[PDB]
Amino acid sequence: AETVSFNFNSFSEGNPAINFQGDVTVLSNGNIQLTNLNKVNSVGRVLYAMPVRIWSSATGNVASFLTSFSFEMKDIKDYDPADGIIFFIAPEDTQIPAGSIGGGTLGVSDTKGAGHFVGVEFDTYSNSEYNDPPTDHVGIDVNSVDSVKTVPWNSVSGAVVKVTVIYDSSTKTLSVAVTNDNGDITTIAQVVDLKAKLPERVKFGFSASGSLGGRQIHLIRSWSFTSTLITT
Amino acid sequence: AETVSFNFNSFSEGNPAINFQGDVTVLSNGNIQLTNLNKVNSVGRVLYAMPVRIWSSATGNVASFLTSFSFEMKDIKDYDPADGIIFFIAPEDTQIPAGSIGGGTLGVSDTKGAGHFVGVEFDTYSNSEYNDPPTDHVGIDVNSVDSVKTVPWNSVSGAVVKVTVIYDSSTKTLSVAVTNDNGDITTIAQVVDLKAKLPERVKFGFSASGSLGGRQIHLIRSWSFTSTLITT
Amino acid sequence: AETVSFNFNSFSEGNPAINFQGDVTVLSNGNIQLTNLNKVNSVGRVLYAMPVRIWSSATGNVASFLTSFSFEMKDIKDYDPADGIIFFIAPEDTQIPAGSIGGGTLGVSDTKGAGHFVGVEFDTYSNSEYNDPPTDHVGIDVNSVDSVKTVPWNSVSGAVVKVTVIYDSSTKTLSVAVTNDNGDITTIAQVVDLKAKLPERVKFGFSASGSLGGRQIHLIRSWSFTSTLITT
Amino acid sequence: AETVSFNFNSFSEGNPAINFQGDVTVLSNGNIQLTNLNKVNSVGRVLYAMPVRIWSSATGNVASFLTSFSFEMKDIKDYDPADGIIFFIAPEDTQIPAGSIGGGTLGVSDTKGAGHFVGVEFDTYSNSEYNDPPTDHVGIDVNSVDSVKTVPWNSVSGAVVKVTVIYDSSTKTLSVAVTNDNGDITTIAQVVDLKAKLPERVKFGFSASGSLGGRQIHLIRSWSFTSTLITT
Ligand SMILES: OC[C@H]1O[C@@H](O[C@H]2[C@H](O)[C@@H](O)[C@@H](O)O[C@@H]2CO)[C@H](O)[C@@H](O)[C@H]1O
Ligand SMILES: OC[C@H]1O[C@@H](O[C@H]2[C@H](O)[C@@H](O)[C@@H](O)O[C@@H]2CO)[C@H](O)[C@@H](O)[C@H]1O
Ligand SMILES: OC[C@H]1O[C@@H](O[C@H]2[C@H](O)[C@@H](O)[C@@H](O)O[C@@H]2CO)[C@H](O)[C@@H](O)[C@H]1O
Ligand SMILES: OC[C@H]1O[C@@H](O[C@H]2[C@H](O)[C@@H](O)[C@H](O)O[C@@H]2CO)[C@H](O)[C@@H](O)[C@H]1O
Ligand SMILES: [Ca+2]
Ligand SMILES: [Ca+2]
Ligand SMILES: [Ca+2]
Ligand SMILES: [Ca+2]
Ligand SMILES: [Mn+2]
Ligand SMILES: [Mn+2]
Ligand SMILES: [Mn+2]
Ligand SMILES: [Mn+2]
Repeated sequence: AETVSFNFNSFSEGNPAINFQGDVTVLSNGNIQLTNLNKVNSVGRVLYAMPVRIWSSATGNVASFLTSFSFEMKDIKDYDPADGIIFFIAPEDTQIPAGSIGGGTLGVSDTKGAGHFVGVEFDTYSNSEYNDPPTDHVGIDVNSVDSVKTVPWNSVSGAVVKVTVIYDSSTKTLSVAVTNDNGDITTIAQVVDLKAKLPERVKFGFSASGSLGGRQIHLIRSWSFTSTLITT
Repeated sequence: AETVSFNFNSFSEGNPAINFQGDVTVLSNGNIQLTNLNKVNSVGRVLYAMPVRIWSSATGNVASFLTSFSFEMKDIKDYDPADGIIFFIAPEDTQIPAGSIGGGTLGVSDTKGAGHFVGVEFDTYSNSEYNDPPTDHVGIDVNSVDSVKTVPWNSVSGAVVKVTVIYDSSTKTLSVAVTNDNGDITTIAQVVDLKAKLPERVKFGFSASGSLGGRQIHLIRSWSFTSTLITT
Repeated sequence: AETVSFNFNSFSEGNPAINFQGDVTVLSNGNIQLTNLNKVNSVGRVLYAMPVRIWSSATGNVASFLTSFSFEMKDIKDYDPADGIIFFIAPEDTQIPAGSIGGGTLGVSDTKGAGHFVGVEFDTYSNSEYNDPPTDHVGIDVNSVDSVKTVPWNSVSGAVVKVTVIYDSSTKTLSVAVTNDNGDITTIAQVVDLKAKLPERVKFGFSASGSLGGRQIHLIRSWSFTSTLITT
Repeated sequence: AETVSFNFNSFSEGNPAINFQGDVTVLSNGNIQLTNLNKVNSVGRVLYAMPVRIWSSATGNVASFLTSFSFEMKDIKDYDPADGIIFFIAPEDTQIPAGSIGGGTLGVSDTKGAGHFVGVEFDTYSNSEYNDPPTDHVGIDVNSVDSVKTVPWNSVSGAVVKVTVIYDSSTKTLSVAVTNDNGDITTIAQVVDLKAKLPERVKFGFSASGSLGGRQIHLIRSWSFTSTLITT
């Protein structure tokens, strides 16, 4: 079996295991702040430096993975709390879209909301142009921020949220369990064929964005990950 | 929302929140030993005392749940390491089958391998009579120990294993992630309609068993659980 | 070369290869519980029965050894988690100190903290009388629990910890690597001349203790050892 | 804390976590064969792809690490069993020396035996030009294959050898424990200041080589590694 696993309880600038793209900054408390509160259309992304091989063209096998992370979003004065965070999987050459308008593209798509990635978004602003539901929500995104499926959610300012994701290769099912501050859990699941949507080598990471009038604090506090590919 | 959540880092005899059935015993280190190494066809089960309402006949809603636990299985001299552990969900009136032969029934089914329950088994012995795969395995059981679906696995004597289970009401998908001792993960998922297979109120728990020649140490070390039912 | 090697994956009462002193007890899962949770100033020690010859008066050679073991410490209700575990090396006639107060003496020293032994301690309580650091710690002890050198550490209740110790005869260096639950490692090393501090024949083992208000579960799960003395 | 950890029970070609340099080849059984038996002055090296940050210029801290691996060396007909294997640490830009003569340079140094690296060698041939001891040996190399310190050893054809290395940042001590086939252990230790000999980011790996008349099978079977840097 081919296994990749890492665990981050705190991040630090200068660690070769992590890639920073955009307005990302590492706070003194070990947290990663994804966007810059003073920039228009800010965009920040963090990726695990080493590309992970999720499927083999030789065998035809796809990998299974278990990952969990916790984040925090907090409101700032005068600005609309937007736009959210997205945990994504993309090709190893992934870069912030050229001329990204930030906002509802979450730093992973173009103006139409199209891109090459698969991810789970924690959207805190309803962009009608992308057919966003009228409330905060969690959604599964396949090559577009126009979610394949969404579930109502509630973003609480200053609350630490915990997420657990499981991808079962056999069924090609991606299931998410979000544990809110008050104890309640929110789940969403969807069948996504990674082998057909992404290349053999990909990179995992987080991304967040803002606009001119919409800005808020987007923090990533911890992240653990394990993937196992059957090499036989 | 209707939520039930509990967390056990260690168990103790005399705690009204837990039900003991069969040869169960609570070790001094806080662990639960499911079977008696000196009894033929031993069977032990532990259940969470309070019944959980997984679905409402009024609304038609089914609950979602996130639960994780860790166990340990160790070999004893002269005996074949058998038969395994099973995390199950059954009616509130559930009791060890009358005249249970222990062994490959895992303490939840009759001689034919039939019973009323849904669970995830960590089977360490191949019972051909129940169509067991030729190797150790994890499997999804629906009213029978003749698994609906199985995946190869490897039980390591003395290794602490961690499991995470997510059930998404919407898709009715049960996904399992097993983190082995060496770091590799094993996953299995299957669509199971709880509302159609079980009654509104059920009880969750663990069960393990042995035979005459097959016995080993079955330990449950910790268990956390959270379920949320939409009451609207 | 003169070599002594053994490997214990589980312990059993009645095994002539092991010596039990004090409140030691062997659990049904094969683990050794060093202290009695119901006794004031409890003290328990386990020693390898056969004395090992660590140095020769004839040649002047000292032996080298490689040993690794894993333990677990868990909190009990109402009592302060104390006092810790110590892997020690002492004369073949070693016995629990007469009138031992348990507590911060770890079952190897008198009230002043003096004794005849060399060991590595995993101290979970700060005894100012022995100049303990303000936090949990690992330390090298030479004839006293007033550590020659210490390094900060963190004892996690219910966590299985793994330790690897290497003693290189040439440099007379004792190095320890502690692998915590979360993956991080803690190391400490110190030059200790065994030939000058201990007699030719010694015994290796573990020891743990408690007080009136301080008690917790001290478990030893496994232990392997190999020593080689150049006889030429 | 900043921690990097990985575990390889078997290797596979195509795994992005590993870098192959020279005549390296991955056998069907998952082993890595470092040299080509049919090439004159063959040289093969394998490196962990991700660079590890062993020290910080900001804080001044150096990391501690625990790593263990197992190898096998076997004789081939007509050729002298040479030259050996070396576990090394070098700058991230490390490449096989230009115009490497293989042989006694172990694929890490030039003709004079000089290079930029720190490593532990398992030398099976006495090169007088590098002041090699008259017997097989293990040695600590600092920027040269003219070992800073060596200890007698014995390479057994077809024997699986296990090695455990511990580097304690505080003392800057590198200690090695080699467990031979027959059970005896061999140890060697030496104080090496990584911060003064290597840059902040380095790569870890193995290397082996042969000559015209000296060739043998050099196999790497497994490798686990954990390093922890105090980021504070
Ligand atoms: O208001 C938050 C959202 O802003 C939208 O962009 C706004 C911009 O912030 C404001 O200055 C208004 O003038 O013009 C834009 C369109 O209304 C983003 O499109 C949306 O994604 C949120 O960030
Ligand atoms: O509190 C844990 C520590 O106890 C110390 O002994 C205590 C005793 O247990 C407590 O009940 C208090 O009454 O009296 C003693 C000291 O004031 C031990 O000395 C220390 O080693 C811990 O065990
Ligand atoms: O005999 C093993 C050693 O070979 C040395 O190279 C030899 C070469 O093998 C032989 O063909 C004759 O040509 O001369 C060379 C020098 O004696 C290597 O130098 C030595 O490192 C061993 O590999
Ligand atoms: O061997 C473990 C295995 O035993 C099967 O039952 C055995 C029984 O233990 C043995 O003593 C008897 O001689 O043969 C039986 C099989 O023919 C159980 O059925 C199986 O579940 C395991 O426990
Ligand atoms: Ca949106
Ligand atoms: Ca079975
Ligand atoms: Ca103390
Ligand atoms: Ca040589
Ligand atoms: Mn959205
Ligand atoms: Mn089965
Ligand atoms: Mn101490
Ligand atoms: Mn040499």
